[PDB]
Amino acid sequence: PTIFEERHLKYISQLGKGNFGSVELCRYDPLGDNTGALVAVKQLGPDQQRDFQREIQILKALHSDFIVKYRGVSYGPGRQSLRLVMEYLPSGCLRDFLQRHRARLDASRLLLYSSQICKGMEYLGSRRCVHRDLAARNILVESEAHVKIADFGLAKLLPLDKDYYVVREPGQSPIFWYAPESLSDNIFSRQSDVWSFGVVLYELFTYCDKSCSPSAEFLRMMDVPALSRLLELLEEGQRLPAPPACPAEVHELMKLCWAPSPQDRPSFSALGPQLDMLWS
Ligand SMILES: *CCC(=O)Nc1cccc(-c2ncnc3[nH]ccc23)c1
Repeated sequence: PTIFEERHLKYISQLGKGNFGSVELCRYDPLGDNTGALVAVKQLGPDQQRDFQREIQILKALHSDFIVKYRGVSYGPGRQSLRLVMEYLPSGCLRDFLQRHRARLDASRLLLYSSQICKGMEYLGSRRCVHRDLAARNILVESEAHVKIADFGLAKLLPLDKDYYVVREPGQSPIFWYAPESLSDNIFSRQSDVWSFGVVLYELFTYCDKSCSPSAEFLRMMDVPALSRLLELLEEGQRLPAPPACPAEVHELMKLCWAPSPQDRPSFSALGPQLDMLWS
């Protein structure tokens, strides 16, 4: 079941490109008659090949309604799985779903999305997994009221005696989703995933509008390099403003996810009942 034959994997479209690899829309068509199920296939480098096998084993060990379903692999020279096969969600990434259907998604609908992302993250933390690229662009839409965490290319497992990990090479994702410890020291933990969540929370309560986006807004508040400016601003006490018509209660939780000390930050298991008291 988990061994999908590449010959039966028929190319449809490019789903995306991010963090060295690419995701393609394929049809797993063993009958060769265009009736088979659609699946999302990821493919990629020496440390890149160790990082693909890392992504595969992590996702394969993840079993949640709020994490993209792993379907299996399409093997190659090894021991070395040529490609990773995931479930396909035709609604796609939450960022463009938000933009496409905003006139229809209200506060209640956004809190349910928040609480679902939250339980997914609480689960990932339980597996000792730190996502490191939690953004609305990396959240998928299963149905109108069901979202899932995706893109585990930069995900890492935490050692049993360690609750944080330091990355050698700099960040390549948009800088605005990182915590001040990730920016200044490349330190990552479930606490740096919590900072990122409050940014996802900001994203939901803007419907990912490009004009007031995390990138567009720092651009206004900001010779000094653009990374050191955000470091300067965040350490001083500056934060993204309350999104247009955002409830005062949702915004306060955003600023707590944005506590400057990472130990002070609320956990995901702590975030959930608070998002669940605001209903849906
Ligand atoms: C909306 C922009 C974006 O990031 N789209 C994106 C990139 C890569 C893959 C997907 C994708 N779409 C649908 N089902 C998927 N399953 C796994 C990954 C999927 C979307």
